[PDB]
Order: sequence, then structure tokens, then C-alpha cells
Amino acid sequence: MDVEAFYKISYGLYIVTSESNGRKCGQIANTVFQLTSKPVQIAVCLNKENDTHNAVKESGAFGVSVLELETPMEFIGRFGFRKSSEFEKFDGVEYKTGKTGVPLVTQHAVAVIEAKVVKECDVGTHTLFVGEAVDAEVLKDAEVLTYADYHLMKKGKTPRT
Amino acid sequence: MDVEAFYKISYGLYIVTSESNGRKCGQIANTVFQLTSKPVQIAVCLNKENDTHNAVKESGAFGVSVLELETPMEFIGRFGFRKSSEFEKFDGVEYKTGKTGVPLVTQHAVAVIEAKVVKECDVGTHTLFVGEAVDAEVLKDAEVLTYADYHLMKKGKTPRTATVYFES
Ligand SMILES: NC(=O)c1ccc[n+]([C@@H]2O[C@H](COP(=O)([O-])OP(=O)(O)OC[C@H]3O[C@@H](n4cnc5c(N)ncnc54)[C@H](OP(=O)(O)O)[C@@H]3O)[C@@H](O)[C@H]2O)c1
Ligand SMILES: Cc1cc2nc3c(=O)[nH]c(=O)nc-3n(C[C@H](O)[C@H](O)[C@H](O)COP(=O)(O)O)c2cc1C
Repeated sequence: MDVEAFYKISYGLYIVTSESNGRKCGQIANTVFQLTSKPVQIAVCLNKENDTHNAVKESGAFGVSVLELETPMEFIGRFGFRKSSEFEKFDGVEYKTGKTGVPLVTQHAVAVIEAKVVKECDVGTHTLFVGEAVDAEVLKDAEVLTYADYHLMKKGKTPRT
Repeated sequence: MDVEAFYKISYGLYIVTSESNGRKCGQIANTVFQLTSKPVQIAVCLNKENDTHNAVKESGAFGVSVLELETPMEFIGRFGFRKSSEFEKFDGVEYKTGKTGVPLVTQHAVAVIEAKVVKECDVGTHTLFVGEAVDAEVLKDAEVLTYADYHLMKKGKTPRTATVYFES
């Protein structure tokens, strides 16, 4: 089995957020997808080792920020290469509080979505949370960043509108 | 709540296949994603009213063909009918059969993945099938077709994969 075949699967790039016990958590995730339309349900798959996973497990709510094409790599690293409980990821970033109580990061976001968890599907190393959308807003007219784009950025390439 | 925000989520375009009661089934789908790496697990979300949904639930296996950017619309159309015979879907289509028994469509595919269902997550109108990948292969050196590209091209417009430029 050639693991490189899985590189061919397409994804967006997002920040998945939640808050539990006054602790704001956020992580980068590429595994975010809409599952149904009646009602609108969005799934996020988070590693059980993540602080954001535990915040979602406890609070039963999560936010999703869809990242824009021009999101800086340091912003991606702020959320994707350290733990929320060990580094204040939200200090220095613009965000607001959703109707569910989750922090919705507006900085570099084309849109934000907040959802309440209605089902958890354990898949081993990760938990697939199924959330029913409670609110969603489009914030910018910018192009979205894809996971494939991010891999081109990793190679030193930079987006040019 | 602005529904347009949900259209900002990215997806690929795939043919999800299965075989049940000696009949090959296939359906276009955009909701296919890798859940885990240890072991590799792939999720596919299918509407309960689709024949492929039932084929996967019965057989416990599925295949995924990742479509190339240049896939003709007529080919995609073969796998998008609510009701169509096996011959209507597969006649003249290049495919091979994996150890799980599912037909792996290789035509217009950049890669194919074969999986055995290990868990089902019922989400109401759809079932999210969690499959443990048993095989996977890269077949071509071509760009993938994203769901957004598909929608653009369908309307005779240039793909995003062509409107965005990366500077080395
Ligand atoms: N939990 C999840 O669903 C999930 C999904 C993705 C990543 N992650 C985690 O996120 C962090 C950063 O991951 P990452 O995305 O930077 O990579 P990574 O998963 O750590 O991949 C390591 C290397 O594999 C190659 N590679 C992997 N995926 C590729 C792709 N889609 N396209 C092209 N090359 C690919 C590249 O090799 P070369 O650079 O040598 O070409 C890349 O540097 C890591 O801690 C990783 O474990 C978690
Ligand atoms: C490009 C990229 C994509 C990622 N995708 C996911 C994902 O889909 N699911 C996941 O659980 N972690 C994913 N991660 C890893 C988390 O963002 C990372 O482990 C983060 O440090 C977790 O933070 P937390 O402990 O504060 O939740 C990704 C990281 C990067 C850089």
C-alpha cells in the first residue's frame, strides 16, 4: 500500500476551536467536512491527544474558521505546532465569542461556523465529532486555502492572487 | 446563519465503488477524507437513499477513485444517476478488482484506495462509513479535480486550480 495515494485526497485548511473551563483551545485541522443538509451537520476529526479535542469532548461545542489563501505560515504554526494549554494561542489574534460560547477566530478567516456536538464517533487515535450548525457567517471574499496549497507553501512557494 | 459559509469548505471529487449481490455499484461523491494514519482509515459519507450506500452496508467494503482534473463530464455523469443498471455505469470503463471484491475504477483516476468497513457512524440522512485502507495506489501524474473546480467547469468556467498562482 502506497501511502502517497492518500496525498491525493483534497481538503481545506481550518482552525477548529472550543472552550472548556475558561481555557480557549484551537488547532489547525484539515479534516473538516459537511455531512448532511437536513439538518446541516459538520464533522471535525480531532486527535485524542489534542487539547482542542478534550475541550470539545467536555463542552460539546466547536467553532470552525475557514482559512484564507493568504494566511501566513506563522499563523498556521501558532495553532498547529503547539498545545493550547501550553501557549496562549489566542493572545495576539482577533476573534469573537459565538452563540455556543466557542471562540471564533476571525483573523485570516473567509468564514466562521459554530456547532453543537450531537454525536461522537470514536475512530481510535481520533474522535470524529458530528456537530449541528448553530450559526455561520461569510467574512471575506478571499479565496480559501487548501491543504494542497499548504503543501506547496511548505516547499517554499507563496500564493500570488 | 449564512449557508454560503458551508460552500467555503473544500472537497475532492471521487467515484465511490462497491460490489453487492454480484453487482458492481459506483457513485460520485465529494465527501471522502482520511480520519487516521495509525492505521490508515478513510471515511466516506453516503446518502441512505443511494444504491452504493446499500451496497457498502451489505458488503462491508468500498473503493475510492480520485478523479483527475480533466475527467470528462460525461464520465462523471455515468456515476451520478439515481437509478441506472450495472452495464450503464461500467460498460467500457477501465477497472480491476481488489482482494476485497470491490471494483477499483482506474479510468481518469489519479489514485485508487480500497478499504474494509470497520465502523459505521449513522448521522441521520447519511451514513459515514469508516474504512481501514487495505490497498492504495497512485496511477497517474495528473492534477486532481476538486469539488469547487467541478462546479466551476460544469458552468464552463476556469478552475480555481488555474486562477491561483504559486510563486517559487
Ligand atoms: N490528525 C490529522 O488528521 C492530520 C492530518 C495531517 C497532518 N497532521 C499532523 O500535522 C502536522 C503537520 O503535518 P504536515 O501536513 O506538515 O505533514 P506530515 O503529515 O508530517 O507529512 C510529512 C511529510 O510527508 C510528505 N507529505 C505528507 N502529506 C503530504 C501531502 N498531502 N502532499 C505532499 N507531501 C505530503 C511531505 O514530505 P516532503 O516534504 O519530504 O515532500 C511532508 O513533509 C504533523 O504533526 C502531522 O502529524 C495531522
Ligand atoms: C496543516 C495541518 C493540518 C492538521 N490537521 C489536523 C486534523 O485534521 N486533525 C487533528 O486532530 N490534528 C490536525 N493537525 C494537528 C494539530 O493542529 C496539532 O496537533 C495542534 O498542535 C493541536 O493543538 P491542541 O493540542 O491545542 O488542540 C494539523 C496540523 C497542521 C499543521
